[PDB]
Amino acid sequence: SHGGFLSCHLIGQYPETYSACVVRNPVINIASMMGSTDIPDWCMVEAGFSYSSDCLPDLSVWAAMLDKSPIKYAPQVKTPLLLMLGQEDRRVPFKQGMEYYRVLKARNVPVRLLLYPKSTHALSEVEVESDSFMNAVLWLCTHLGS
Amino acid sequence: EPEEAAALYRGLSRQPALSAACLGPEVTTQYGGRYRTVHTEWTQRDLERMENIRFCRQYLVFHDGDSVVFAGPAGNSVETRGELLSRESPSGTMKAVLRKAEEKQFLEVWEKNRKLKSFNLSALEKHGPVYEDDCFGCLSWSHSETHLLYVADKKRPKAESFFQTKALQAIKGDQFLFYEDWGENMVSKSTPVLCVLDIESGNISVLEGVPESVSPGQAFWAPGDTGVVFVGWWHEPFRLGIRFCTNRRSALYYVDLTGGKCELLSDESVAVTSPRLSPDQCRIVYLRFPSLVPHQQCGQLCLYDWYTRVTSVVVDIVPRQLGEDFSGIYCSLLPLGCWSADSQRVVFDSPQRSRQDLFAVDTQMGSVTSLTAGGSGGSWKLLTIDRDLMVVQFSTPSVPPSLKVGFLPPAGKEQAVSWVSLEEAEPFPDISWSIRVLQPPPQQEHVQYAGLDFEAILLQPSNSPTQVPMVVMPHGGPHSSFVTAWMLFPAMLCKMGFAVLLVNYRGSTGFGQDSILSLPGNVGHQDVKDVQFAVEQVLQEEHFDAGRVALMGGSHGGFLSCHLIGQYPETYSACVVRNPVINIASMMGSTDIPDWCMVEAGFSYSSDCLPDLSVWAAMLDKSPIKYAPQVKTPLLLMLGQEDRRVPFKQGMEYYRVLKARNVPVRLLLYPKSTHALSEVEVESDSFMNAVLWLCTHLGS
Amino acid sequence: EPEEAAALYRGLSRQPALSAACLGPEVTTQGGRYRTVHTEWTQRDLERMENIRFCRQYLVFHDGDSVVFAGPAGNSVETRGELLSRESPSGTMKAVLRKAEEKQFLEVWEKNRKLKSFNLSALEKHGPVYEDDCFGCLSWSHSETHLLYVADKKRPKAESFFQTKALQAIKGDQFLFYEDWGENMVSKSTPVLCVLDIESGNISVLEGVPESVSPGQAFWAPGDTGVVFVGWWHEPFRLGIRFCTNRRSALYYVDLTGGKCELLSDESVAVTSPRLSPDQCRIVYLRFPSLVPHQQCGQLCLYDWYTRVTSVVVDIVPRQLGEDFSGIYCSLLPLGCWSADSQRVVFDSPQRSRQDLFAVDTQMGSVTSLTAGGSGGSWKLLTIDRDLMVVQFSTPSVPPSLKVGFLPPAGKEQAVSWVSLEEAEPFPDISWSIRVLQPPPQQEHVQYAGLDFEAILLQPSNSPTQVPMVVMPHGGPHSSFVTAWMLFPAMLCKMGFAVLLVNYRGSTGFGQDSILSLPGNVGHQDVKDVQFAVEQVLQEEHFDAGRVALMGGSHGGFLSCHLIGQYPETYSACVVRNPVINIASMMGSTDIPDWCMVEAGFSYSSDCLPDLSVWAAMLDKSPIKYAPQVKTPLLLMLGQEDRRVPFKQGMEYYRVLKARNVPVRLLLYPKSTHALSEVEVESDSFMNAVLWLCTHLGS
Amino acid sequence: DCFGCLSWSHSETHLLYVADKKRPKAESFFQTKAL
Amino acid sequence: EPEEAAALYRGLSRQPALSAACLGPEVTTQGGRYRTVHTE
Repeated sequence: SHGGFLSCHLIGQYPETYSACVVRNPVINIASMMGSTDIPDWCMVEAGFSYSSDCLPDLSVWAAMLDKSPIKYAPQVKTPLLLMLGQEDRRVPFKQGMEYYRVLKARNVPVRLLLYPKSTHALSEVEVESDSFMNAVLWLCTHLGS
Repeated sequence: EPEEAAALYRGLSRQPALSAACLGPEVTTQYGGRYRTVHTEWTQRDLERMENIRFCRQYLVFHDGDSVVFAGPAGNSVETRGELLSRESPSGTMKAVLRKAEEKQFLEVWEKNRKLKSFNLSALEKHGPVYEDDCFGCLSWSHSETHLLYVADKKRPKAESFFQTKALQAIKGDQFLFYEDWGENMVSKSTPVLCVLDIESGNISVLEGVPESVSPGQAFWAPGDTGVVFVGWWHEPFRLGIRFCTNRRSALYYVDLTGGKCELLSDESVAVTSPRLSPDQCRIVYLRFPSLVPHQQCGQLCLYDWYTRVTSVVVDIVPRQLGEDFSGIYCSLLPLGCWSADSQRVVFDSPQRSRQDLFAVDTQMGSVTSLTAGGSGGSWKLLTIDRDLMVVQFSTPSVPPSLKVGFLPPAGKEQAVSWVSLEEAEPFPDISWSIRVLQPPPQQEHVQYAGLDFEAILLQPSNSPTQVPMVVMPHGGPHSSFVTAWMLFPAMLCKMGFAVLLVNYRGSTGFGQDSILSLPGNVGHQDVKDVQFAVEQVLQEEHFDAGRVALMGGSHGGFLSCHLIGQYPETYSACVVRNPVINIASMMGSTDIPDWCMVEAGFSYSSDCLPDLSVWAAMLDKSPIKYAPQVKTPLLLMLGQEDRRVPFKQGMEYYRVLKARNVPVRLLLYPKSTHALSEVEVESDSFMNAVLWLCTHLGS
Repeated sequence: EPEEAAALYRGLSRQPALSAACLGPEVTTQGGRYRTVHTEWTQRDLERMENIRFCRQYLVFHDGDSVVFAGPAGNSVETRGELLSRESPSGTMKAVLRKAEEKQFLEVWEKNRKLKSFNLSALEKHGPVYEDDCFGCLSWSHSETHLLYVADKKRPKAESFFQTKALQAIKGDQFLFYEDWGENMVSKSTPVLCVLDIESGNISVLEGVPESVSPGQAFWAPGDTGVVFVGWWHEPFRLGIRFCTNRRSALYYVDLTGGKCELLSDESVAVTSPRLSPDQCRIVYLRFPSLVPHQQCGQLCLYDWYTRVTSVVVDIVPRQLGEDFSGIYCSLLPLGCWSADSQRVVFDSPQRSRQDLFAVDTQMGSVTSLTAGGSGGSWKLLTIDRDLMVVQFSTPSVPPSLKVGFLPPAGKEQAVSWVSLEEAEPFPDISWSIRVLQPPPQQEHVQYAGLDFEAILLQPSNSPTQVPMVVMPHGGPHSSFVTAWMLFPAMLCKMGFAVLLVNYRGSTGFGQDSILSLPGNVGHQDVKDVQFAVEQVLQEEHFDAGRVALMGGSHGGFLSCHLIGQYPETYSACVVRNPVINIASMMGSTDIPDWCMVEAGFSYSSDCLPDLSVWAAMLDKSPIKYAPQVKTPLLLMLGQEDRRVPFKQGMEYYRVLKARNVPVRLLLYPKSTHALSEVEVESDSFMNAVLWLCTHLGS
Repeated sequence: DCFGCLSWSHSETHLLYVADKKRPKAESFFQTKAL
Repeated sequence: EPEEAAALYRGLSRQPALSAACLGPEVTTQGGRYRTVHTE
């Protein structure tokens, strides 16, 4: 999630350092995630603005949010990526990872997407947790080695 | 009273609606004279179990040459259940029905009074579920009546988990992969394929030769049963919604049964649709759209000669108005039977201003003749034509749909057509409807296109009392129109004492190509002023209370209503919207048609698009959430969870803003509903809630 | 090979069967006239393993006295959910009842739309609606403003003693015993008559029915002043009415306002099927004078509504009346039987081994046969309305067909012209014949002398000296084999077998004297009759006497057990379904205990107690006595959920045979009744039987 | 964890917990009644 | 009254019934020893 956030920055700004990446429910666009989320005050505080009940869009606020999003460095990514998302997520919508996947796919870079029809932010089910861990292990073993 | 309105809604909802009609084989008698049978399918709403029921009816037509001597019923209505597809043989002896009865799908062949064959498609394990939608689904008979052709979902490899236990060829870890679907109302419809079934031996074959980057649909057998001609839709780099959009890349392909590469029968740079074969199996006619910017526009009628392999244009784009009765082709789908007996004329229908008429075009020399001109109005619709016998339906705002048959006269006398009724409908004599033409003032006139005007439809009670409340509603689209057809809700509102206004602003279909290309770029400040001008002009007529005006909308109508109540707070006293668009900027990321917002905002859409700060500024300027603080009108909201076109978070943001502003609002949320809100229970609930909301704030 | 047999069965089971037919309203043109015929068909579908029902419609052009043209007017439309259906007398509206947990809805249709729909479950006025033929009905009022039907009576709510309630049901009566009517009538204890008002939707249950009777087959009285119904006595006990006509019944008439009912017939006998005249002045019904046999000759009784006089039209035929009539053996009259003149009644009944159509004049009391002559065949009257008759025809070589005709005036009814509507493709490799057999004087009955019987023989037409034969006697024991279309005898004749159908003494269609002969001495007379028939058939030098098998069911299984017990070396194989093995043990557990007493020769009474002589006679009649001498292969097929004949009889027979080390194969179907009518179990049983016969005899 | 609890009284005669609030019953306009 | 009988039956049925019992392994301490009994 938020670590995935950091991950989406790390391959964006330092393309040649890392050889693989695995993220779960990342944050891609802060500006879009503001409207469809259960904690809108997380966006303002992290971006540097003060949250209030009466809040309306502003061009400066939108510019600040779009400056810090990891989707800005998307065209420079060249690392293989594995995405894992769940539909029934209220903390972070699954459309952020979908937008990142679309942008990367349009650039012809390897990427693998997994989508769980009934899963929350935690992905805390015995079947899905084991499946995701096995997929991550196989991906890391394949792209790096034994 | 709520009980009075519930009884009124129950009475108006029992009118059946016609779905399809077909003509049977011709039978001659020993004494003399011939007759035919017409099979019609109707649908109705039943509130006792809250379901849509479908039934079939038969009619009998006695004709002597080129005139209809007699017409009557031939039985009772028979209710059917669980029938997906049906197609009668070209000769008429056999009928193929695809039905569902966990659930499984069966393909059945009927001849006379017995069922010859039945095939279980699930057990044979050759493909997936069969497509039954209009855009892809089809069921075609071979010219020898020995094979069947349909479209089915492609089969996916089996999958399993890493920890599955086996008793002592499925790939492991791939059971949660992502497969893209086509969008709204097309869930889990990733990739279709063409399947051919042999009636004699019951063998299913999946054709090979379709390009790997296209999806096939609307396939039909080539002349001589040598191959299959289909329409391929491009699905790379990713798919876009096709529910109400005709601007998706397409091409015409012809493939062989043996295999090999597929040929191209049309240009691949534009969109084509609806290929129809001539009864003499020598020519093909189809619809071609020259641009991909708008989601609805004028089309062209293209002709392809099979043996000569030369393509020509029959009907071309109409800029403003060609003649006094024709304005262009705005129908995406041609009727299943359109060719005449001579195989030289094509019969179709398309809106013309606020009407809908039937047109016939000569293929040898492009000339369009209107079959139904003059009169007060009405909306005709063609259902089928076979051996110069046309079956049509007719309705107005005052009468429910009817049924009629007629004979197409020879060339040069097509204006004189005699219609014989088959099933009349009882009219409502207390509803009056009229058409008013409106000219925009010079200040709000487009620079590129000048002289354009629009119009509206006014529904008022005949029993005139000095104070009549009004309800104003603009259409969705934004490339769509109101024709003078039968609409349930405007009829119900006019029976409670209201007067209804239906505005067709600039940008609607049926007025020419120049009206289509005017709304792109400038959305949110041109049509709003047009609607306001219409409302202001109508109020000059007496017996209209200016203090009681309500507003109704949906989707793009919700967009217009949000803009109207944000810009003119004091005019309207109540507003009802369904699934509105509130923030264009946020809707860009989460939607199945991302090109719509870009095109409407004035920016060209391209793949691999990147956000730009200039683009976001323009999008936020046209959104109706900008005028949210200065809103003081009671509002009713209606939303659905399972909506792929317009997410339900937009209405929630608007609701939160208005709630923080301490403004009386009401929110109704349907846990399982798409953009249509078409389920009987939810539709009745929403209509009843809207009626009870409008009566309280305005009056009885 | 099993594949060939499966393919042949799949081919033969593709023939649809006709269920009902009705005539629509008359339409005139500017000056020919025509009308429509609506027919209901049913068929077996092995892919879904279900019986499918569909509707078809035909079109008839007539000049008034003759049929000019007739042809189809559409395609076949499959329906699902309809239980009852009835068209208005004028033909405008139609009333349907359908099920869709599941609930029942009553729908009223007009033209191309559904006028009304009522949810009978929600009103909570009665229970489920009766859809059977015994009690079920659906009648329109003459004014076409009310509807009448029969529904289960409502029971008080029940509750347990330990029930928790949030901070009018009796506690402890949720497990009481309610007596049902018997086989195929589970949870059908007591019905009531319900009237529905279409205009307002009210439902009212009539009052005035006697508390000791069950009403059924009700129809509106002339003038819509009341309801005329048939009451069945259900005290002290309830006896099964399935395939039984010897049940006490009476005709009653009750007003709508609510009052004491009246009697329109004698209460000491059985009556059935009241039918009202088109001019609403006369009623005809079937009367059975005795309650000893379960099937017998009836008589036609006429009642005049205004003069209140009862008379007899058709009387009981002892042996034979004329040469074409032998009495009335049909329990149910057709829904439309009266002619336009309201002076003649048309019905169908079996005569010897063939079924024919008869017209009877109400005044003169003379019976005329419309379909006399010819080689054979079975006719069945589906409907008559305004002198237009829709009938069905079939033989052992052809599947059922459909025909229409006009009833000619009085005195010229022999010349009837039939116009075909839907022909059926014949099978030209099947030959069928009728052979008349006279019993020898040694086994001739004492009271009745000169009685003979006859059999039906099916053989391949193409003659190739070694042809296996299969013998099957009918059930009943008061039932008959007619020359109609039967699926299994046709299947057997296509595999090289020759089938013999035996109608022994005691079967219907031969007179009242033949029926009364079998009571009192069942077990030795019919066995000897069947054996004599088999020997006489085998006398000809065309069949192989070494290879003879047999089939049976219910009473046929009883006869087959007796035959293999008494003549062990004659037959090489045997297939039996739901047999009767021990009458004495059957007495305790059965829904028709009077059958055992009547067949054994003792009068049945409600106050019945065991006696040693009665049990000794019952054990003497039973075939279990001859079990130790059986040496033939045997196949048993039983249904666990059977009320008519418990499967413990077949189990005891199986155990006795198993202890003796004789080959035997047993199949038990857990959820099937006495009929074994489900598609899956029926196909499985037929395939098992044909494979067993092929294995133990040959190809 | 945030809302849920189960508490014993000191006298050990009463129990305290937290439960969802009850909402009024609702129905549709076209509902048939057992009259 | 039915209520009194129902209450008395509810009171009398509260008594449990012993289905099974078994003995566990022996444990010694630094110097008594003990063991456990598991009852169903």
